[PDB]
Amino acid sequence: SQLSFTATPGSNPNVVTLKNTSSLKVTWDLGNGVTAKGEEVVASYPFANTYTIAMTAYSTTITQTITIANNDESQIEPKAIILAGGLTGSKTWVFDRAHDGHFGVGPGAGNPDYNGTPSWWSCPAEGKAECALYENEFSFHLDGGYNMTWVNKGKIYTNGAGKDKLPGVATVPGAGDFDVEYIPKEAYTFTVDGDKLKLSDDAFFGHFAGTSTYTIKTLNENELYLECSSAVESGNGWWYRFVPKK
Repeated sequence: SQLSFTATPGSNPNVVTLKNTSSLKVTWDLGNGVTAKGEEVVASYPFANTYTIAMTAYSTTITQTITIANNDESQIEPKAIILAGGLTGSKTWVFDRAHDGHFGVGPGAGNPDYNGTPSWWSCPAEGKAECALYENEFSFHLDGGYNMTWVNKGKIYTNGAGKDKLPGVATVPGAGDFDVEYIPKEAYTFTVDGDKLKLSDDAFFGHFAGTSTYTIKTLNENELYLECSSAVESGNGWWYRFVPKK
């Protein structure tokens, strides 16, 4: 009955001022992974969501929930906004199957022979139609965080070195190498840090090479061009080109 605080959204409503207003002469859980200590502290929430704020007088903790209405572009990775197609909604990316060079292998970035291209083999248009590769679709959405949805028809594409690290049944499709049964989790996250794109929960872009780390070579509203360093074949690099679905 003595403890109270105000949670006051600022001119930027994603930045909220927490003020102890208690009838006494104070620490904080801001509900975003940040804690603070002081009579008056500021909380920043990049992502629209509901959060719980806890004020602990030191120890009788009191709480409030707050609703942040909209994503704050000023606090969100620019590349994440391109991947999601905006601050709201979702954007699905698919292999650029209709053009040459959408999938390829060459000396990777730690290889002395690295030339920045898939110089060993570059997939011509439709070259991997007869396998599970193109069935793998990736949607990005900023609905509470850096969120990804991975859809497939129950298989991924890989080679011998890759299939040896996966538990699912392997089949040899028309395109050769291996489809492996591999069902994505229902929800993933990702991080972008400079040109480094990391997927959560050991995810990969439909082709398995034992890594969840990608180097973004090109990213705009029409194109995502990725390098990958194989963790299953030392010094092999992979290239992938994704374009928006439909």
